Amino acid sequence: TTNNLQVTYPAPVAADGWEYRLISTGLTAPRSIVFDSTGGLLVLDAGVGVRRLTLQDNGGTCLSVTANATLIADTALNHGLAISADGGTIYASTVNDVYAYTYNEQTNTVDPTTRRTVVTNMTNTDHVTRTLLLSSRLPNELLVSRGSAANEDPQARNVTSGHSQIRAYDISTLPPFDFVAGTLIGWGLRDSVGVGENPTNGGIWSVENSVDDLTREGVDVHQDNPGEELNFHGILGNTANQGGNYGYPDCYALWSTAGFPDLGALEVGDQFASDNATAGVTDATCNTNFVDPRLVFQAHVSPLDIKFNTNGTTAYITFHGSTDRTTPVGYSIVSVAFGLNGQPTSPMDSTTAANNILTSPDLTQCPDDCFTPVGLTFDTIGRLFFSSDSTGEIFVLQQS
Ligand SMILES: *[C@@H]1O[C@H](CO)[C@@H](O[C@@H]2O[C@H](CO)[C@@H](O[C@@H]3O[C@H](CO)[C@@H](O)[C@H](O)[C@@H]3O)[C@H](O)[C@H]2NC(C)=O)[C@H](O)[C@H]1NC(C)=O
Ligand SMILES: *[C@@H]1O[C@H](CO)[C@@H](O[C@@H]2O[C@H](CO)[C@@H](O)[C@H](O)[C@H]2NC(C)=O)[C@H](O)[C@H]1NC(C)=O
Ligand SMILES: *[C@@H]1O[C@H](CO)[C@@H](O)[C@H](O)[C@H]1NC(C)=O
Ligand SMILES: *[C@@H]1O[C@H](CO)[C@@H](O)[C@H](O)[C@H]1NC(C)=O
Ligand SMILES: *[C@@H]1O[C@H](CO)[C@@H](O)[C@H](O)[C@H]1NC(C)=O
Ligand SMILES: [Ca+2]
Repeated sequence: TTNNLQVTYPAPVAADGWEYRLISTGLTAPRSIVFDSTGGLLVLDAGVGVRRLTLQDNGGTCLSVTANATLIADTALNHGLAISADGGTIYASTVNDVYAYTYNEQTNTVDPTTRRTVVTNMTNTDHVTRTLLLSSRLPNELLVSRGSAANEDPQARNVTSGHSQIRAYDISTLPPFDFVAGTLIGWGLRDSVGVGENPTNGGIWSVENSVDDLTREGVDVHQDNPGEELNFHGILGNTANQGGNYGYPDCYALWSTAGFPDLGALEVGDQFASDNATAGVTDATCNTNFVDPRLVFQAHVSPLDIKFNTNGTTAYITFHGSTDRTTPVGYSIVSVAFGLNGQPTSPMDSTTAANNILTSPDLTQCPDDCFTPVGLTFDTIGRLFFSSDSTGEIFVLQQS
């Protein structure tokens, strides 16, 4: 490599058979990342806009950033970033709007005047990120995620508010869509920041940042509950397993049974009534009217992205890390094994489905001396790249 970048905190530990390298540093707050057609890495640097890193590639993890330009300067862009399959359009989001920009791959420039607003009316308080995903199987379909306005948001009970949900938009048909004009992929999703497509079948998957301060029969159980969730939303362009309500704010998934008041026949993975559920809602109601997660993960690990490998055998998820637990959790990259039907190989009650790929050597140091993984992407040869927003870093990760 050109440069020898090193981390400034006790370094991530790779599982056996993996290796990594830090390749960019001094970014402000890097969120979503994607490759352009010319081998450049586009970085949604929150509060700055979209930056393009030029990389030199000597094979394996031997990559070096040789240059960087700001393609789009806009301080409102806070997370979401996508690029068309032909490479000629960039989509990026603010709290309120999803913009499309023409991207000139001959120059590697974007003319600001080319900006059009494709989706709008998304603004709300608290969860302000708007994850963008373009389908591979249906390349005209743009998915957009949008969280709650508060930890327990009552407007998430009203589907027309557009809070706590994922929408799909046919961009080929485009005066922006209104947020709630899109096909409904899911609602009752508090903050499903990570959304991905499994190539095995085009199955749509999201990962949930579930509720804080969880009380159960008035007892505080927030330390180990509720679960973070892997949720399944069917395939794009069909309604099976899609558009349902995944619980929030009425129902939450169970991670840890021990010391859980009013367990009943509840198992790991099953949802239960929130103490603050609307008048009438019970556990049976959670069981019959709301869509359960397909897997759960350790409470508060805070997943932010999910990406599958070319073959669909494995998904990789970023765990950005807990902020409210006495002993912190997350601060890792994990993988989840998937089968031929495009479902996880683990049962929905498993507590061991997340396999560690890259971890913080000592959780007691986090957040302050730990990476906080956010964005993931694959290059053309299957190498995995990821962002760490709080340390201003980009890493490459691969099997050795
Ligand atoms: C259901 O709704 C209730 C009511 O909003 C939520 O209760 C909140 O629980 C937290 C405990 O984590 C309370 O915070 C604490 O308040 C006391 C004062 O009594 C203070 O000494 C503590 O340091 C802490 O700030 C919070 O006040 C309470 N909120 C209220 C009464 O407004 C509960 O978390 C919700 N249940 C869920 C999300 O499962
Ligand atoms: C993007 O490019 C700029 C231009 O080279 C880099 O800015 C230099 O950064 C180093 C940081 O150690 C300074 O010593 C130089 O003075 C900077 N030069 C200028 C002209 O500002 C910047 O580091 C690059 N950023 C990333 C994230 O790669
Ligand atoms: C539902 O959502 C829309 C939000 O725009 C609003 O017009 C309506 O009054 C809301 N409340 C309901 C149906 O309870
Ligand atoms: C946003 O919603 C408001 C209603 O509050 C409406 O005036 C406006 O037409 C919407 N914008 C678009 C582009 O749909
Ligand atoms: C798919 O991807 C991974 C990485 O190449 C590999 O370990 C796995 O064996 C592959 N599966 C199939 C069915 O080819
Ligand atoms: Ca749920």
